[PDB]
Amino acid sequence: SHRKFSAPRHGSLGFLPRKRSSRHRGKVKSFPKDDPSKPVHLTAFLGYKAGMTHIVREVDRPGSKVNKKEVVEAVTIVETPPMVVVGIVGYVETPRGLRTFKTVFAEHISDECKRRFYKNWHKSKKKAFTKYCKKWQDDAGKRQLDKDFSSMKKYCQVIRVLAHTQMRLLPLRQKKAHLMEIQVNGGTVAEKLDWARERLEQQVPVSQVFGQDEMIDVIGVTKGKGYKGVTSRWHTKKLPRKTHRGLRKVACIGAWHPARVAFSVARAGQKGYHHRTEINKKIYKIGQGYLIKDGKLIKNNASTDYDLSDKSINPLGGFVHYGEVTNDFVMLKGCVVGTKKRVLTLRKSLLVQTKRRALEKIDLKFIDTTSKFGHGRFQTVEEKKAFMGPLKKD
RNA sequence: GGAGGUGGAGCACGAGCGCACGUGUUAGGACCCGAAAGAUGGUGAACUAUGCCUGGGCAGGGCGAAGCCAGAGGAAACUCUGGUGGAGGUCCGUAGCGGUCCUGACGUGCGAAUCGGUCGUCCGACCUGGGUAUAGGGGCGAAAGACUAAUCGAACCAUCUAGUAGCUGGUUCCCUCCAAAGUUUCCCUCAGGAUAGCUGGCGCUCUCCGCAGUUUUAUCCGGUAAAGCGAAUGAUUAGAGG
RNA sequence: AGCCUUGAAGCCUAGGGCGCGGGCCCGGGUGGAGCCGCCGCAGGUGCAGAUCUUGGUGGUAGUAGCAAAUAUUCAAACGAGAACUUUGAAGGCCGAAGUGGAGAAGGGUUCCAUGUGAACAGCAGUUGAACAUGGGUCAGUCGGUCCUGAGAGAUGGGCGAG
RNA sequence: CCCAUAUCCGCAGCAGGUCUCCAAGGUGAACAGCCUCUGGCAUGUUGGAACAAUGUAGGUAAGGGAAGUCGGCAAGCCGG
RNA sequence: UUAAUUAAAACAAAGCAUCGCGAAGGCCCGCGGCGGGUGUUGACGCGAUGUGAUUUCUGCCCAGUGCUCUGAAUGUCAAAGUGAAGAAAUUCAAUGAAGCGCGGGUAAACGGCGGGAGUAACUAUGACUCUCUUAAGGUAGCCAAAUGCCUCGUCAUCUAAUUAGUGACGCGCAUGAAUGGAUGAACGAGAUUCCCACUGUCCCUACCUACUAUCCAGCGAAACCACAGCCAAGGGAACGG
RNA sequence: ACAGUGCCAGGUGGGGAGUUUGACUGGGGCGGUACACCUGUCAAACGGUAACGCAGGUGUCCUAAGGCGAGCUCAGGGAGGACAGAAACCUCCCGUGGAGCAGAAGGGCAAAAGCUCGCUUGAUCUUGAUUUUCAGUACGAAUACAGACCGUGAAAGCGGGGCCUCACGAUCCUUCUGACCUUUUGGGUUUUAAGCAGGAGGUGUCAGAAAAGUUACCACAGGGAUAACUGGCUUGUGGCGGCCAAGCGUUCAUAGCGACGUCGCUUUUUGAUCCUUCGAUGUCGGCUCUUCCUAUCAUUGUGAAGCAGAAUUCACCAAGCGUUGGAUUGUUCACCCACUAAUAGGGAACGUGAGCUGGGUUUAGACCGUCGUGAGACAGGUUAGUUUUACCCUACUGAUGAUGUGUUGUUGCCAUGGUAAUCCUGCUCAGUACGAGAGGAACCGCAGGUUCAGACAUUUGGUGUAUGUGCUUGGCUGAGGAGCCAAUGGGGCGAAGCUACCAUCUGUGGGAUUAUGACUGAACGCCUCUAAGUCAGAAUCCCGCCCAGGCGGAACGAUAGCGCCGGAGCCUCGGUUGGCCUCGGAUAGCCGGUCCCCCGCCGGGGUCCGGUGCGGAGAGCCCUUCGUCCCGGGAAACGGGGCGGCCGGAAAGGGGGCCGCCCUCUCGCCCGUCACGCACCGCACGUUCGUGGGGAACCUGGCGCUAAACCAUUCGUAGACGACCUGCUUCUGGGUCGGGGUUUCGUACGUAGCAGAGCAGCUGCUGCGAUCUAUUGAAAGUCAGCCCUCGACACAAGGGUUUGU
Ligand SMILES: [Mg+2]
Ligand SMILES: [Mg+2]
Ligand SMILES: [Mg+2]
Ligand SMILES: [Mg+2]
Ligand SMILES: [Mg+2]
Ligand SMILES: [Mg+2]
Ligand SMILES: [Mg+2]
Ligand SMILES: [Mg+2]
Ligand SMILES: [Mg+2]
Ligand SMILES: [Mg+2]
Ligand SMILES: [Mg+2]
Ligand SMILES: [Mg+2]
Ligand SMILES: [Mg+2]
Ligand SMILES: [Mg+2]
Ligand SMILES: [Mg+2]
Ligand SMILES: [Mg+2]
Ligand SMILES: [Mg+2]
Ligand SMILES: [Mg+2]
Ligand SMILES: [Mg+2]
Ligand SMILES: [Mg+2]
Ligand SMILES: [Mg+2]
Ligand SMILES: [Mg+2]
Ligand SMILES: [Mg+2]
Ligand SMILES: [Mg+2]
Ligand SMILES: [Mg+2]
Ligand SMILES: [Mg+2]
Ligand SMILES: [Mg+2]
Ligand SMILES: [Mg+2]
Ligand SMILES: [Mg+2]
Ligand SMILES: [Mg+2]
Ligand SMILES: [Mg+2]
Ligand SMILES: [Mg+2]
Ligand SMILES: [Mg+2]
Ligand SMILES: [Mg+2]
Ligand SMILES: [Mg+2]
Ligand SMILES: [Mg+2]
Ligand SMILES: [Mg+2]
Ligand SMILES: [Mg+2]
Ligand SMILES: [Mg+2]
Ligand SMILES: [Mg+2]
Ligand SMILES: [Mg+2]
Ligand SMILES: [Mg+2]
Ligand SMILES: [Mg+2]
Ligand SMILES: [Mg+2]
Ligand SMILES: [Mg+2]
Ligand SMILES: [Mg+2]
Ligand SMILES: [Mg+2]
Ligand SMILES: [Mg+2]
Ligand SMILES: [Mg+2]
Ligand SMILES: [Mg+2]
Ligand SMILES: [Mg+2]
Ligand SMILES: [Mg+2]
Ligand SMILES: [Mg+2]
Ligand SMILES: [Mg+2]
Ligand SMILES: [Mg+2]
Ligand SMILES: [Mg+2]
Ligand SMILES: [Mg+2]
Ligand SMILES: [Mg+2]
Ligand SMILES: [Mg+2]
Ligand SMILES: [Mg+2]
Ligand SMILES: [Mg+2]
Ligand SMILES: [Mg+2]
Ligand SMILES: [Mg+2]
Ligand SMILES: [Mg+2]
Ligand SMILES: [Mg+2]
Ligand SMILES: [Mg+2]
Ligand SMILES: [Mg+2]
Ligand SMILES: [Mg+2]
Ligand SMILES: [Mg+2]
Ligand SMILES: [Mg+2]
Ligand SMILES: [Mg+2]
Ligand SMILES: [Mg+2]
Ligand SMILES: [Mg+2]
Ligand SMILES: [Mg+2]
Ligand SMILES: [Mg+2]
Ligand SMILES: [Mg+2]
Ligand SMILES: [Mg+2]
Ligand SMILES: [Mg+2]
Ligand SMILES: [Mg+2]
Ligand SMILES: [Mg+2]
Ligand SMILES: [Mg+2]
Ligand SMILES: [Mg+2]
Ligand SMILES: [Mg+2]
Ligand SMILES: [Mg+2]
Ligand SMILES: [Mg+2]
Ligand SMILES: [Mg+2]
Ligand SMILES: [Mg+2]
Ligand SMILES: [Mg+2]
Repeated sequence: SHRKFSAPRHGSLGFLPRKRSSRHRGKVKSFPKDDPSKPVHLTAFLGYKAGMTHIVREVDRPGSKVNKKEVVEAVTIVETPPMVVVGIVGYVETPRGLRTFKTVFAEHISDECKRRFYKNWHKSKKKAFTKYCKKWQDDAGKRQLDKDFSSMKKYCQVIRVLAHTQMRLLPLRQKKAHLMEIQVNGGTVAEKLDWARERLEQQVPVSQVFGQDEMIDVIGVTKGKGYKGVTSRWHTKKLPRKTHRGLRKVACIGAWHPARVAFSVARAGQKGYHHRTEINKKIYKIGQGYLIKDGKLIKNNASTDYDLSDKSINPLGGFVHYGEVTNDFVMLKGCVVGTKKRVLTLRKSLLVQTKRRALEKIDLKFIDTTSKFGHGRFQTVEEKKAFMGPLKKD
């Protein structure tokens, strides 16, 4: 018989199966559709979730209750040291879909990238690309590369660059770089290859990919949470306290007929560590990394037009469980998937951004840099010392 | 003794007895296993029920009965106030005894009734050891058909006894031939029998005229289909002429 | 005038065959002492079942489980072997209505010494209330013994087939 | 000799049952509970490593305060 | 108090009221007797019942069924005895124990305790009247009560809203007087309603601890099993592995 | 002389014993009797034929209503006759039975079978046969006779009951009647008793026991032959929907409704039935959770109104998304309160008890009412009443993994499967359109929210055994200090982590189209959204975005006794027995040339000419194999065979053609001349693709390569275990300790104090004293999963198992 009172089902069947992701680094499932009339540009990037904070800005929203007024907004800090292009991969459109046509690699590949090619770097002899790299040094090999580059011009329709991160500049334990294809959108196929060929072994800073006030998508793997029951995995109603044999369950997992449990019924199992794509996360700031100019370390990348204090984005005591952000970073509005240190794929939007929220221009008045390791109450150590005064340590 | 009818499991020139084999029906344990029951004679009150005999046991508190002392009041009766006193099938509560709820634990348990918290009572119609008495259509019951050795709306043990079962289950090698019925009547008959029918087997009396789930030719029988209702019975519409 | 220690019955056999079949024959192996053909006689004479009887074995399955009562750690000794035995030292618990010291009923040698580590003690054990070989309970005065208790129970007598 | 979370009865070294005697300090009304001395024991028929779900047993919870449920069941408040 | 699903409103109880009995007796046991229990007793006792403290009250009915009392006045009435017929067996008559019939008593014995119509100067009711009628025709009380079908009765109160609760009403299917009626302090691990307080019961879930589960070494069962084990429809012993 | 006892006799005697307490039956019970009979019908023209089928009857009645004879004629009607009339009695006429014959009905009957008289007892005695039911038994009833006695009639005759079809009863026992009856046991007489034959006493459950209840304290043997669920057939009832059109709607049938009638659909109602299940399918409701239907309440896109606007009603495509919080009740159902866009209706074994709960129903205790003598009963109330098992298979959820790609790794494609966003409010439009007024919109834009989904912890909150740091109770270590125990002693605050619409962030684009509105346009000289053709078109659908990623591919790196190129054989697996190396397409039209003309980066259009049952044909084309020899003739000579280079190929990429070479042949093809070869004596598996695929090996030359994976260790971005993410010598690495930062609590011990309420002792001093001030934002902790050090210390160049085209 029909269920007495209507109610929406718990959870979305569009995110099934609720299993551990097969990839740790978020995969770009769909790159932006190429527009041949735009200049050659890259469409994605890799960053690492440093941590969260909040900022003060004045909203510019005509007809809104917060028009001309200051608001406090949470933001996620993603460290984005420049990537290094090391290879090109070309694709051919076939009636069975894009097929990898040809891959070319640069002559020199840093050991961070090579670590990606091994399961035990300690035990290996580091022989990767030791014989390929010779193709760039002899006339017979060189004449074979430009033919490979010429073939990719005749036949390939999609061009991507194999860029990798620079793990030596991060505060992390890992030394193995994250390597990913990035589609080269823009001009003709020939213009894509000349642009990509010129940038082999070169560095591509995040600013060259993304801009201020741009809406982007973050792709990553959520925080794993292990085996979970239906109450926590699916958010079903807890049964009454009197229930015998447990109340953190779904009471009826199906009807007599069909004589099977259906795929649409909440069950226990893995929670978290799911691949997810989130869209429309606005870029609030592309902060510049530390520079040594005239013997001085310039690090006031957390200063604003309305706050001239020389402080970095790092909070007192550093980003908890992450470290210190000393490279370029992207300040995203809101929260993103993953743990601290999680590698996050930054991708340009697949949509046309014509909305007041999407077009709004961000102007920061303040960036909170108090300690997150507790209830921090000082923005800077200079401010803390001036308030507290001398201590017994002094 | 005769004549003529009628009842008999008769005579009318024997066919029986003895033995053996088969089949069928029965009486017996009765093809095998299966009741709930009933009867006789015995063993149990080490559990529990109840009476009796002789022993043991039950913190700390609350309330504050009668009696008594003092002070005040009063003409008397007596009254008021403060103490003392320590009653009670009295109250909170431990040991003990019990077992309300969680409808908790457990539910192939630690346990064939237990465990946790929470609970009832806790000087009495109180709790308990041992001795002793009541024994099965009997006991004992502050009464629930309770208890009477994990057994109780009649214990347990052996025998009668292989109790009876129109009811359930089973019923053991091969080939060959033939091959049903669920219908009639009677039955406290309706899940069963007896009875006729349907089957099989053994033959025997003949044969190389008789018979037939058939037609033909003759000849009867019938009251359904249809038809009729300006024909009987019954029902029924409309005008018309007297 | 059957077969048989020059190998009976039984049992096994990707051996050769026979018969529509019930079955049977022969070859090979194992076995070690009896057995079969034909004419008759006799029967406690043929199994797939009966929640059949008795015995054996599976999958489940190296699975459920070995979770009630706060708790162990260090060093050494013996030893083939040590989370579990002994000693020493720590840290804990029962907390005088005890996890202390003694009895009644019941048990019946479980008591004590030495030995074993087969089986048992639902892991292990160098240990045990297990197994083995030997010991151990001393009374005028502590109980029984005697008294009578509720009660049981002869004789006389009565009843009674007994 | 045991006299009982192992010498007895429950098939067993069974969280059950089974009659008694003696009875320290502190707190406290107290043979209550909590800690300790005398005496006793080795966590109750095993250990190691983890710290998922679901349990069993304990706790805490903003704002509301029975709207839950057959029912305030459960817990909670009160407490000398 | 139902050991082991019911702890209760059930049982008991003091109180109350009946009933039998003066011992060669009442009540009871026993196969049996100069047998036995009450009874080491004696009506302020023993035996058999009902109700269930106190308070207040306990109405009418003896026709029915019981129980009980009186009996030669006296219908029926066994054996035995008496008389007559007959050869006797036998038959017939007369007589007439208890018990039944007959007549009283008795309900704190089992139990029971009506129907129809008309009627007051608006309407409604109908104190009043008529009538049929039984052994009485339900009195004092009480009630949609643990008792009322219709029924979630009607009115009021309690809520925003109440098949719940409480107070009223009462032609009450089918209330009612020791088959006890009405009450009422204290008491209840008894049933029910509301309120304050409290709170994770809930909105709406989260986190933490211990023991498991978990993995490992050792050790290690049991239930159950035709063969088994992916579905849709079909047909089919009318829902197929 | 009674109590008393022994033995008989009568009464009483559920205290106790034994036993019974029918059958049929759309379950049983209650109700009926279809249980023994009879008539009509069913019944299908012999007979027979069932149902709790239909319409009825029977357990009697008759001294005549039996028997005979005779004589008459009935119901009804018409017409006449004093009282007399509708109806009394008399008369005449008609009268086929329309009357009567005991009764139910059917049949039969007119000088009779009816009515009336006269005489009577054939309703008597007796043996057989027969018919009906049937078994060819009994009874009952009936039919023909036969033998006696009779009645009646003049007689023929008729009659042994009723005009025919019903009206009834075994054995045993009792009673009566009959005989010059038999027996009555050793004989005789006599009473008695028993026999034989015929009646009666009765069994209606009628082929014939002698028979009351209750069980909820219940029991056994069974039954799915049989009820209480689901399911199945059916669909009366319930629900929903059409058709006709009398009316309603002021007018007007059909905007919206719709009588009298009628046709359907559904199985979310109840029935009917009894097919499955009684060696058990857990029986109401709620809770929880998913899914599906549409008969659509809301929302999107629409059509019609008795649509001015607003509001509403009818209808279409339509199930994408929603459809709520509560008081009373066990409730389903209902009723109300409140909010809402709306508060639609249903299925899934009346979804869902090894998912729960157990309020109700439905055991055992107990109360009330009614009923019963009672035990007891009650779709009447009330209260208390044990909810068992998963470790098996599958399904499902997650986790390792498996084939096979030579091994291994990085980066990737996507076949397939899933899939998602949703509704409302405010502002503006606008007090505008519309409207007399009242009232009163909409599209575009802007700002928010609801429901849902996916995350996340900067902030606020929650937790907190960091057992971090204070406070604090009882006890314990002689005290101080420092601590511990009280199953987390209690409590304040609290890091990290986890976590809350209880904080924060984010949630998207196309295509074909449905309904509908249209274009052009015939059919059908007009018209027409339709017939051919064409356009716009949506919470629908499909795709995208997003989640997974195949016994599915790809590119690229590195490849340890192994890779590449260049002899005999041996095993094993099979199949096969020439090749076609390509326009695009139309089919009411095609193909090939022609370029002479027009365009274009040699190709397109035109013209012109040829073919078209395609012959520049798949009905086709190419290749064709017996070999060699001698010498001729045609054909080649621009020729055949054999090492270096350049154009060219990517959807799954060419051992094609062409330029050189140094060579090598004038033989290859056709027709002839000339002979030869194992000619194996008629015969199968012959004849290739075939140096086929795969596997071991054995060689024998050249050119080349010297890896990873897994374990172990470590990490914590991960986690039940596996798995997953990481590190393991660049004078560099991680580790440990130390230091610094951050952060929590809140100011340490000691020491000093002329601070301290007081008290004690000594003559102002010294003691005891909770607490107070300074030292002292002090002390203590702080990554175990916080940040930075490069200070100290050691360690680190390792170990095991595998893998080859
Ligand atoms: Mg619904
Ligand atoms: Mg429960
Ligand atoms: Mg923080
Ligand atoms: Mg016979
Ligand atoms: Mg026999
Ligand atoms: Mg009997
Ligand atoms: Mg005793
Ligand atoms: Mg008391
Ligand atoms: Mg008390
Ligand atoms: Mg329980
Ligand atoms: Mg369990
Ligand atoms: Mg007593
Ligand atoms: Mg007795
Ligand atoms: Mg009873
Ligand atoms: Mg037998
Ligand atoms: Mg037997
Ligand atoms: Mg039978
Ligand atoms: Mg009979
Ligand atoms: Mg049968
Ligand atoms: Mg006929
Ligand atoms: Mg006809
Ligand atoms: Mg074999
Ligand atoms: Mg021998
Ligand atoms: Mg024998
Ligand atoms: Mg067998
Ligand atoms: Mg295990
Ligand atoms: Mg244990
Ligand atoms: Mg002791
Ligand atoms: Mg001792
Ligand atoms: Mg062991
Ligand atoms: Mg010993
Ligand atoms: Mg004696
Ligand atoms: Mg423990
Ligand atoms: Mg231990
Ligand atoms: Mg033990
Ligand atoms: Mg709260
Ligand atoms: Mg609060
Ligand atoms: Mg409520
Ligand atoms: Mg509710
Ligand atoms: Mg409570
Ligand atoms: Mg009980
Ligand atoms: Mg109980
Ligand atoms: Mg009485
Ligand atoms: Mg009275
Ligand atoms: Mg009377
Ligand atoms: Mg009455
Ligand atoms: Mg009254
Ligand atoms: Mg009252
Ligand atoms: Mg009331
Ligand atoms: Mg309420
Ligand atoms: Mg009464
Ligand atoms: Mg193990
Ligand atoms: Mg099956
Ligand atoms: Mg009696
Ligand atoms: Mg009886
Ligand atoms: Mg019957
Ligand atoms: Mg016929
Ligand atoms: Mg005549
Ligand atoms: Mg005659
Ligand atoms: Mg006659
Ligand atoms: Mg004589
Ligand atoms: Mg009962
Ligand atoms: Mg019943
Ligand atoms: Mg059936
Ligand atoms: Mg049904
Ligand atoms: Mg009209
Ligand atoms: Mg049938
Ligand atoms: Mg079954
Ligand atoms: Mg089931
Ligand atoms: Mg079952
Ligand atoms: Mg529709
Ligand atoms: Mg159901
Ligand atoms: Mg189920
Ligand atoms: Mg259940
Ligand atoms: Mg209940
Ligand atoms: Mg009951
Ligand atoms: Mg009565
Ligand atoms: Mg206007
Ligand atoms: Mg927080
Ligand atoms: Mg926190
Ligand atoms: Mg101290
Ligand atoms: Mg303790
Ligand atoms: Mg706190
Ligand atoms: Mg906090
Ligand atoms: Mg159209
Ligand atoms: Mg279109
Ligand atoms: Mg469109
Ligand atoms: Mg071949």
